[PDB]
Amino acid sequence: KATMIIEKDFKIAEIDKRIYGSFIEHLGRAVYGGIYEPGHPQADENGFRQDVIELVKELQVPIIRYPGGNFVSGYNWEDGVGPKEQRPRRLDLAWKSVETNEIGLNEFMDWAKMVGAEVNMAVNLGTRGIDAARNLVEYCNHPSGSYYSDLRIAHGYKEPHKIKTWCLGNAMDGPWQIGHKTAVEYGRIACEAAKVMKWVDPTIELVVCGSSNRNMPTFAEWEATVLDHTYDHVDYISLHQYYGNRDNDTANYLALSLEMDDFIRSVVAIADYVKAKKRSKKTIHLSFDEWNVWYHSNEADKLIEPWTVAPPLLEDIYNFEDALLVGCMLITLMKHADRVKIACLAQLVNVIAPIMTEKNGPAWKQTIYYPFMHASVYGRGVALHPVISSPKYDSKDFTDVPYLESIAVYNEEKEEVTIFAVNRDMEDALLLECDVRSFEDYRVIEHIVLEHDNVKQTNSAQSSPVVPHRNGDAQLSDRKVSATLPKLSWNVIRLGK
Amino acid sequence: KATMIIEKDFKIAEIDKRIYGSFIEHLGRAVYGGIYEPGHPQADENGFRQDVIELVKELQVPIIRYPGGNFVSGYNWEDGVGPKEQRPRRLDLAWKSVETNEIGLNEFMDWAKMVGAEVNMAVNLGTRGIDAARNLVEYCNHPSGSYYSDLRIAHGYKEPHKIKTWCLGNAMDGPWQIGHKTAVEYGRIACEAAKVMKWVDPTIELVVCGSSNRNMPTFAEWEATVLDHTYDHVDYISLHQYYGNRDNDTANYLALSLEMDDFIRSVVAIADYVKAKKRSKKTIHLSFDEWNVWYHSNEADKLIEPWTVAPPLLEDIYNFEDALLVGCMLITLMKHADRVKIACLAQLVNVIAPIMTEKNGPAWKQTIYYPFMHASVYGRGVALHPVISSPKYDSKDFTDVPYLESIAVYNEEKEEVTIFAVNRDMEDALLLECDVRSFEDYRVIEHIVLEHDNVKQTNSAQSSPVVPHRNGDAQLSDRKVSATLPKLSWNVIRLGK
Amino acid sequence: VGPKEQRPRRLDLAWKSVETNEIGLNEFMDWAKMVGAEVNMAVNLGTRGIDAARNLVEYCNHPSGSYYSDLRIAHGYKEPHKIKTWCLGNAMDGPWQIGHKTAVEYGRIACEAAKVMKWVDPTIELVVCGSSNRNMPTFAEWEATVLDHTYDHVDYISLHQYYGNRD
Ligand SMILES: *[C@H]1O[C@@H](CO)[C@H](O)[C@H]1O
Ligand SMILES: *[C@H]1O[C@@H](CO)[C@H](O)[C@H]1O
Repeated sequence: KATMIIEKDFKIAEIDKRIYGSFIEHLGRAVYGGIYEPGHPQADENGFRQDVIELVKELQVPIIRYPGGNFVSGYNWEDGVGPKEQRPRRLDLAWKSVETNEIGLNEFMDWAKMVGAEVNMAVNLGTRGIDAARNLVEYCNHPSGSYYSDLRIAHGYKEPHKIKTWCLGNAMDGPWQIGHKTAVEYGRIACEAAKVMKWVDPTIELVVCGSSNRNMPTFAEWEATVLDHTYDHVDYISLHQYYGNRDNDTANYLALSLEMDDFIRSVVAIADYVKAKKRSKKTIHLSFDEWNVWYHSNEADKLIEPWTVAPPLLEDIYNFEDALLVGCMLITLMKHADRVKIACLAQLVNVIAPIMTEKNGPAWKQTIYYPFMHASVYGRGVALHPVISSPKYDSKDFTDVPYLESIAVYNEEKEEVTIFAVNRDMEDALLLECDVRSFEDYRVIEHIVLEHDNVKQTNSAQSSPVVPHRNGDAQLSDRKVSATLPKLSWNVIRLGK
Repeated sequence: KATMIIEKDFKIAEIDKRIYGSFIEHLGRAVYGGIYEPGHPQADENGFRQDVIELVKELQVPIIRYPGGNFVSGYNWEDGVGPKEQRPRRLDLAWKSVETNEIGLNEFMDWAKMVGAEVNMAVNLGTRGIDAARNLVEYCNHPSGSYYSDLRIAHGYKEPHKIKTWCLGNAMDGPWQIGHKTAVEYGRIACEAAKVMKWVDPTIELVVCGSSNRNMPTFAEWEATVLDHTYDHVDYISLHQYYGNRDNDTANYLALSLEMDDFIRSVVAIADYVKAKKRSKKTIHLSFDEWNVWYHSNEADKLIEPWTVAPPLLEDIYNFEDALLVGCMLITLMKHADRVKIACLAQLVNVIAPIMTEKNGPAWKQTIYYPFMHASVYGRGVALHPVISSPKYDSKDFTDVPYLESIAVYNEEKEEVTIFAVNRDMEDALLLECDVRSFEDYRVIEHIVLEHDNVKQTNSAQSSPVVPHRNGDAQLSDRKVSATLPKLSWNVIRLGK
Repeated sequence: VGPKEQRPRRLDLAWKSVETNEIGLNEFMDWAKMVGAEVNMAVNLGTRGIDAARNLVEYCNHPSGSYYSDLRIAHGYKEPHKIKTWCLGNAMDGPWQIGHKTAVEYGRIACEAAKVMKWVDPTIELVVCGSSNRNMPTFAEWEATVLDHTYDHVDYISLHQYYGNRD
C-alpha cells in the first residue's frame, strides 16, 4: 500500500511548459535523414519530413535547443546561411563528420515553426567569442537597417526570428570539447558575450553552461565560479545528465532519479550561494538542457568511419524499463518546477530520441515517447507538493528508494488534476490511495498505464508491443482516489469536473 | 482574516532541543554579577546566584556556549584553572576589561550542572592553535593517565566533563577580532584543530565559524572557503545575527525575521554546494549560535573606561516590540528545524539578556524572556509545514510581509499541538482560522497572549507591565480553531487530546 | 629529557597510545652508541616550528655555554651528541598527519627551520620530506614545490614506499 495527499494549497509552483523542451544537434541523422530528407515521399516542399513533423507536434514540445551541443563549439553560423552554393563543406570535429551546411539556422527556424516550437539558440564560445555572438543576435533579432539584419532579409527572411532564449556556448568544461575553457576563462567570455547580446536585444534571456556531467572533476566548483562571473548578466544555469543500465540492475536503474533530484538541489544551492555572495535580488533558475537515457548505442558508434555525411550515431533503441526511468525523471523535473524552468530531452529525432526514422521509410515512436507525451500533454498547471507514504527498498547505490514515484499537477483552467506515478516494484502491484478532499466534485476521467512484462522489450518500425492502454482501475469514492498500480508501471490517472 | 492548515503529515522535521540554547561569555556582568556573585543573599556554597539558576531552569536551556565570543580569541584556558592564587589577572583586549579569572572552565561546568545544561565549549584559534586545542579536549574529556587528564583530577574534578560539542574558535572574519584570519587561514587552522581534537576524543562534534555578520564584505565567500577546508572534519557551521530598531520603524523592524529566513537558506545552500563539490554523503547543519535583539545599550557603553573588572556592558533593556521580534526569530528557527540543529540566544545573563540582575539585589525577566520560555517549553516535537494565507504589507526594506508569522509544533508523545503566532499588524486584530482536521479529538487547552499598547514599554526590577496573560479566545468548533490575535501580539495556542 | 619524574605522560595522537616518555633522545643516543649507528634525528614541524628546531639542535650539538647546551650537560651528557643528518619534520602531505601542511606551508616552515638549524651548527645536513606515498594526490607536485622553497638550504629529499601482497 502507498498513500498520497493531494492538497491544492500545498503547491510547489506553476510548471514552465519549457520543461517539456527538446534538442536537435547537427549530429548523426538528427537533421539529415531526421527532420530533413529531400528524397522522402512524405517530404514537404522544403524537404521536411511531414511524418516527423506530426510526431513532434503530438509531443507538444514548446522549445528546442539548436544547433548544439558539442557541434556548436566549432561552428561558424555564417556557413549555414545564404545561397547554398556559397555554403562551405566543413569538418565537424565534434562528431568527426563532414557538415555540408545544407541546413543552417534559417531552415531550422522554418522547421521549428512547422512543429510550433520556439528555438533555444546556442552561440559558439569554443573557437569564437563575443563579436560573433552579438552579430548572430543582430542577424536573428534586429528588424532592419544594419548590415546583419539587412543580411537576414537579403537571405529571404524579412521578419526577425526574434529568438528569446540563448545558450552561451556548449559545456566547455571537458577536455573532449572544441575550445575547452577553464571555469574562469568561460565565465569571463560568457560574461562579455552575454553583455553584448543583451545590448543588441535586451528582451533576451541567457543560459550559462553548467558542467557537462555531474561526474566531472570540476563539478560544482565550475558552476560556482561561472556564476560568480556571470550572475548579473544571465538568467539560467544549465545541467546535464544521461543514465544507463550497464550492469543489468533494474531496481538500481529505476532509483537513478533520486540522484537527479539531488543533482538539481545541488545546482540550485550553488545558484543561491552566489546570489547571497553578490547580495543580488535576482534568482537564477535551472535549464536542464540535456537529459535522457543514453547507453545502448555506445559500441556500434565506435566502428563508424570518420568524415562521412550523416553517420548513424547515438541511435539507441529504447526498452520498457527506459521508459519507466524517463517517467521518473519527468516526475523529478515537475517536483522542481519552482526552480527548473527549461528542460530538453536530448535529443528529439534519431539521436538518442523518442522518434526514429528510416531512410525513405517510416518514422516510429520509441518506448520513451509515451511517458514524455503524457507529461507534456497532461502536465501543464501547478505542480503540487507530494506528501507520500510509500514502502521502500535498498539497491546497490541507494537506500530508502520509494516504490512510488509520483506527483500531481492541477490545471485550474481545464479544471483537471493529473497524477503521474511509477510503480518501481519489480514483483507486486501497489495500491495507491490519494486524499483529494481539497477538490470538490472531481471524478476519474481515465487511468492510463504503460506496462510490459519484459523490461528489455523494444519498439520498432514493424511492431510496437510497448504502448499505453486505458484500462487502469482508478476510482474516486468519498474524497479518495484508489488505484492499483501494476508492478513496473507508468501511470497517468486523470481527474476532472 | 488569515488561514492556516495544520497538517500532521506535512512535516519539516523533528526539532532539535538545542535550538533553545544560549550563550555566556566572559563579558560584562554575564559571569561576575551574573551567574556568580559571592555574598549575594541568594549565593550558594560555590558563589552562584540561586535566583539566576531558577530563572534559567524555567527557560529549559539545554546547551550554553562558553566562554566566547570575542573573549575566547585572546584567552588562555590554563589561566582559569587550578588554585586561584596562581591564576593571573589579564587584559582582555576584546572588551577592554581586566579579567581576574576567578571564574574559569571548571567552575563554569559546576554552574552548568546546576541549570541542567550541557556546555558548547569554544577553543581559542586567535592567539592560539592546534596544540592548545588538543590539550583542552584532553583536559576536559580524557579519563586519567596523562598529564592533562590527571591535571584536571588534581584541580578537583575526577570525572571528565565529557563535553560533546565544541566551537573551533570564534568568528575571526572581522578586523575587530583578536587574531583575525582570512577564510583560508582560518579554514586551515580549524581543519588541523578539528583533527587533533577528534583524535583525543572521537565522540565530539565540531562547529566551524561562519561570518560574524551577514553584512561582512566576505559573507558567503567565507563559509564556502571555510567549508572547503574543513567539511570532512566538522559537523556544523555557525551563523550570527543581531537586530535593532535604530530608526523607530516598528513595521519594518518586525519584518526582519524574513531576512533571518533568507540568511538561513543562504548558509544551508553553501553547505550543500560544498557537499556536492566534495561528493560527501555527510550533511552539514547549522548552529545559529548568536542571535538576539541588540542596540539599546550602544551609546552608554561608549562612556565606560578601559581596564575595569566586570563593567556593565551590553545591558540592553528590551521592550515589548523586541519580544515580538524575538518571537518571530524563534518561529523562523523552528521553520528551519530540518537544518538548524543548535541555536544560542546571545546572551543568557545581563549581557543582551532575558535575565538581568542587580548587585546584592534581585534578578528579573526582560520582555524577551517570555517568548523564549514559551518556545522552549512548548516547542518540543515536530515542526509542521505552515500552509498559510495571510494579508500582507510593504515596509522600507521588505515586500509582501505577512501580518501573520506562525508555525505549529506537534508533540506526539504528549499528544499536543502548539501554534506560535505573531500578529505584526499595528492597528488591527487578525482573525486566524486553523484547519485541524488531521488532529481528531483535539481541544483547545489554553491561548496565551503577550501584548501591550506601548511597544516601547520595558520591564524592570521594580515592575513588569509586559507579562503573558491567558485571556486568549481560541476555540475549536467543526474541525477548525478560530482565534483572535490582537494587534502586535505573540500568541501560543495549545491544543491536546 | 631530564629526570624521569618530571617527564609527563602524553596522548600520542599518531598511534593512539599513551607515551610515558621513559625513553627519550638521550637514552636513544645511548642505545645507538651500542649498535655503532649514527642517528638521523627528526624535528617536529607539525605542532611545532622553528624555535623548537633551533633549540633541539643547540641542545644536541652545541658544546656548552648556553642554556640548552648546559642543559644537556646537566641531564648527564657532557659531550655533544654531534648529530649530522636531520629530518625537517615527518611527511605532512597526508590528511592523517598531525599538523598536516600543504606543500607551500611545509616548504616555508622547512625553509626557516633549515636556516636556524644550520646557523646553530653549519656541519649538519638536512632532509626535506617528500610525499608520504607515491599514490598521494599531490605526488610530484609536492616535491617540486617543497624543493622550490628549500633547495638552497637542504641536502636530500625523502621518499617512502611500502608493498603488500593483498591479492
Ligand atoms: C550533450 O551530449 C551530446 C549529445 O546530446 C551533446 O553534443 C552535448 O553537449
Ligand atoms: C557575538 O557578539 C558578541 C557578544 O554576543 C560575541 O563576543 C560574539 O562573537
